[PDB]
Amino acid sequence: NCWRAESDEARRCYNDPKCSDSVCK
Repeated sequence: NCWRAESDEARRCYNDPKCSDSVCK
């Protein structure tokens, strides 16, 4: 469900519709 809290892409993708997921903080 939640992505990894160690991916720099999780921050960049956070501002994209193709990545509206929720990375586990």
